[PDB]
Amino acid sequence: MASMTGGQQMGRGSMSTKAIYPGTFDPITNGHIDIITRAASMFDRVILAIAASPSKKPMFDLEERVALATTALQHLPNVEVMGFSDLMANFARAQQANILIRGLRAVADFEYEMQLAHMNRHLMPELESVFLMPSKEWSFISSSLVKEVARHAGDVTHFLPANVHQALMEKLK
Amino acid sequence: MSTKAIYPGTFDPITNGHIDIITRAASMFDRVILAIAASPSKKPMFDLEERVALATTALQHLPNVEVMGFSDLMANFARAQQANILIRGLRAVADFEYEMQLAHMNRHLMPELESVFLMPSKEWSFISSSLVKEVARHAGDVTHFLPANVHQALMEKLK
Repeated sequence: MASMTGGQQMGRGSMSTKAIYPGTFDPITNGHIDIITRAASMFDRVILAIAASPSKKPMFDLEERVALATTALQHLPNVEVMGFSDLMANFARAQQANILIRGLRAVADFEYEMQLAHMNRHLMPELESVFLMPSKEWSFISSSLVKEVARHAGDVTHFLPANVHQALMEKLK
Repeated sequence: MSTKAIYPGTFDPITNGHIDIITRAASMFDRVILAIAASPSKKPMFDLEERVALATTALQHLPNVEVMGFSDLMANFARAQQANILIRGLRAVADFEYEMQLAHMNRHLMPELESVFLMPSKEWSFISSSLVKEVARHAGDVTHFLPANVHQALMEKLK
């Protein structure tokens, strides 16, 4: 019925889904891999969007971050990895995505998450934020914590894919 | 291939906030069931039949949404309905805690079910069934927070 209407997103059944999952991923952990695996099971396509210029200087440069994640996720066919240097809402719009994936780890973050989601609604009304809890196995890990344990020689093999674990050891002398 | 999601709740009664969540969900999943708890441990104002009837009407305009009562383990229902997604609205910080606990248990009981969370639109961010009833019980205006069919039914229940 294209001669009459192109179609709206709401009230008319299911629509193609394309999600972005933004972060610094410095470096990508098993917790990140789980979140995107879950997301990619339920949406048509997923972009892991890696932040080029985080406020805090990252251990891995953008090129490195994008390379490690590309490797770690290459077994997911509906996933692509990209760097971006923009508001997450701008990137979503440029990428014609309609879903924004957020990992929801802690209570401390809930308010902040809701508030970002309100801002993103304001910026891009057609973008829906979707919140996944991390698996219990990855509930206490973060890029930051893994780096700091690794720095002081703790075992973090259980928390990273092999490519990332190797790149991390190289960074730490 | 197909996605089919359950949005469970007590829906006593369904509000504009619940309606917003399920509209958003039905745009992203092929099918959505509104799963209404038959026997909530605290007796509801509306019985199950009333809850289902109000919700059916409220959501009639959404083609890929079905409203159902259930009285079993959510994992058993999801399995019975061949659902692979569970939707929850996430309004309060207090809910997040409890919901994260149930989600973990649900992962133990049914690994193949993914739990997904939506935040309420800003408009609906402070409403709940419980609040709206409390306000309406003392004649406060709650026309803004309910669909007509539900509003009338609530007025009838209070008179």
